[PDB]
Amino acid sequence: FFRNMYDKYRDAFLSHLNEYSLEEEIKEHISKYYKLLFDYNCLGGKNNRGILVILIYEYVINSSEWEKAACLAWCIEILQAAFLVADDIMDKGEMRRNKYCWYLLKDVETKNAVNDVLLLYNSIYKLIEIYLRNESCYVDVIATFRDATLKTIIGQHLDTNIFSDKYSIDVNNINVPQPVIDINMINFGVYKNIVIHKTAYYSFFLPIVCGMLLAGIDNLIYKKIEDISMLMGEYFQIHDDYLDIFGDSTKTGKVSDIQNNKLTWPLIKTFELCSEPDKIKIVKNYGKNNLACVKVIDSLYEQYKIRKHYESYEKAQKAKILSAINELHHEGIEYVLKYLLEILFTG
Amino acid sequence: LAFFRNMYDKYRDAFLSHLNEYSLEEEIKEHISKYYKLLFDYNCLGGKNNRGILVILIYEYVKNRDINSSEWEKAACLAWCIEILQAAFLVADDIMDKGEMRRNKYCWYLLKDVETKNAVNDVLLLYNSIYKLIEIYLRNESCYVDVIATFRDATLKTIIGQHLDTNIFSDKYSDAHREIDVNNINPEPVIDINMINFGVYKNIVIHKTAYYSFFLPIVCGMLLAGIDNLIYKKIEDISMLMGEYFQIHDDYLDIFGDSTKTGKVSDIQNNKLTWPLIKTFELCSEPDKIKIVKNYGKNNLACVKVIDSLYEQYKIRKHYESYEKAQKAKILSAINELHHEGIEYVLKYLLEILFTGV
Ligand SMILES: CCCCCCCCOc1cccc(COc2ccc(S(=O)(=O)N3CCOCC3)cc2C(=O)O)c1
Ligand SMILES: CCCCCCCCOc1cccc(COc2ccc(S(=O)(=O)N3CCOCC3)cc2C(=O)O)c1
Repeated sequence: FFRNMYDKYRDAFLSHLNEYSLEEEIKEHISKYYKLLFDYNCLGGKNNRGILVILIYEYVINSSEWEKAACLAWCIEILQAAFLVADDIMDKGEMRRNKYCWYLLKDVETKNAVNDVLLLYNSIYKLIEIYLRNESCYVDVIATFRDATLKTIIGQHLDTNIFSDKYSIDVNNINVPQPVIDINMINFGVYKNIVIHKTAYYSFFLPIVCGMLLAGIDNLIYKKIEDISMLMGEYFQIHDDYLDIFGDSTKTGKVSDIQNNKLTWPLIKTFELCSEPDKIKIVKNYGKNNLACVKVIDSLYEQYKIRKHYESYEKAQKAKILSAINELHHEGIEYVLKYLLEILFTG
Repeated sequence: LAFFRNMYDKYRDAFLSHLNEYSLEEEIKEHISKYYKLLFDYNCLGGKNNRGILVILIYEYVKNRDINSSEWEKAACLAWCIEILQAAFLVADDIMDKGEMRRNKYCWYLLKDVETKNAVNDVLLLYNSIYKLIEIYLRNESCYVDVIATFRDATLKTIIGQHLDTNIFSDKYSDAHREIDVNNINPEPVIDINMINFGVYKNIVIHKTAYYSFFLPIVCGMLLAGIDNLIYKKIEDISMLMGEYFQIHDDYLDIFGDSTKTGKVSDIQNNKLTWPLIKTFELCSEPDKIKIVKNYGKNNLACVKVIDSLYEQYKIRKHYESYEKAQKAKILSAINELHHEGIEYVLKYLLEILFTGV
């Protein structure tokens, strides 16, 4: 029920900037721009990560305590915003949450979007200071945001570069630019490395740890939660990979993995199932901004019944996660994680 | 400078060691370490290192005292942390400003093995590495929290300064009555004569430069040395003056500087509010203001030449020499009123070596 406190946190941060030694008119331009940056990119999502903080906190309460908990929830949503803006610059996105990517806007462009990624990212730490500077968990909380972010950056790095010629640097080459798949990297082990780092830590481990830290939980439970977070991050990204091909942009709110030369679960599954001749077709057709090329890939995914293989992967993983959840021996958190698991795809 | 510079590898390796702890396949670990070693080396080294040196000197001279090797380790860590921050800012600035050369070599984002997509991700990595390093070295110090807060707050001011530098002439600031159009993705850029004044310039330049280049390094050194104290406000005022003095000289170099000497090649074609522009605008004739308006902020070399010829025509170079003398004196005047021999000594030496380093 933390949707109502958004304005407070936004305004707290905008107030900080408003204290700057700047002319009044300039300050007006600043608040106008940054009010839009926050609203445009922090709102519209399922808010799964934010809600997770609130639920964990509650199940591990006066209105002053909620203020801290909800601050941390919105801090994770602001992190999510920073990530999506950056991710859309990097992957040249078109749409995100059913509207134009921030960086594509003529009043914004790549140059502002880059600066804005940093602003959103830093605003998180200023908010945590404002609301949590006097909590004993303060240092641990900022360290958790920091470390999860580091993992995400490394995951994003691998996702971006896994098929590049440097993973198969020339500091004198600024002239000769071509995306190709590298068959050696088309396997589940590599994929899990990538997805766990890119997704699991900030989407699951972080929000859960925030709730627990603030609740006053060193304790061996933190390790168990790290392990469950990994299973969930993988479950989550594979489902994201599945929708990229077999979903409607109307539901996902975003437009392209194939033409973007991404290592995805459907590519890895197809690759392990298909004939040698189709391995050659994939190589020849993947990662090409060309209609005929992506259609070839689409057809292979249908040919090799990827829908069916996802349907049964989902079953096995959901059972493996439920089994890891039961071994936590904490009634409250177990409930939250089972609930999260149900609500994952819809919010 | 020698000691500080010899400590580089230690701090880089400590951060790389942290990434090497990640649960990744050995082969991936080796690609990671190779890429990131280069990111740090390429972008962290070859600067003047004024900001890092400033941490080291302030740390030492805040108070004549015995300082052991373990204490130095922590001061050199903070010194390299500000050099890493400078590395992050310059990779980002070169993306945003369409840089071509930085420190006499290709901008990181231009490398075909890197590109904008990696550079953006690399800005965030460099930036986050600072805090990991401060944790590795200072997490047990009482000033730990204050030190990360100072990095954070300086960075926030720098982002706002960069925002203004990039947008001061933009449609959204000029046409302040109209909201940002979130449905327009298909980019008409001109100066806004209303913004062409020293008042706006100082706002921009103090936020974009002064806080991270002077205030931050000094405050780091003093925090670490063990020092609410009302002196901070006086060092903040000195920093603002030093930041203005440093940025105006930078504006000078952008257009009158020798690229082989400065190591970089765009303010005019980027439509920036610069000191040379403000100075010409307040001295030139009416017809020349209309010429500035028509030619400024365009990529066409012939358009830039028009602006450059005006700066030659109005002897802007020489006006700079005059500003330099007056400002250096105003800064020395504020320094001598600080009443702290040790810090005054570092700042005076700083003032002397600003533009050449060392
Ligand atoms: C050069 C590349 C380096 C990049 C620099 C580091 C920053 C990139 O870090 C990365 C990495 C990968 C993806 C992303 C984002 O992709 C996502 C989109 C939607 C969702 S969602 O389902 O929650 N969805 C969206 C609305 O939220 C509610 C429902 C979740 C993610 C995710 O990140 O999990 C962000
Ligand atoms: C990481 C977060 C990204 C978002 C924050 C703003 C985006 C970056 O935009 C920003 C912002 C601030 C500064 C900058 C860079 O401007 C500078 C270039 C060189 C020098 S230098 O001659 O000393 N340099 C240092 C080493 O000596 C070699 C010469 C000084 C500055 C300065 O302006 O101080 C670019």
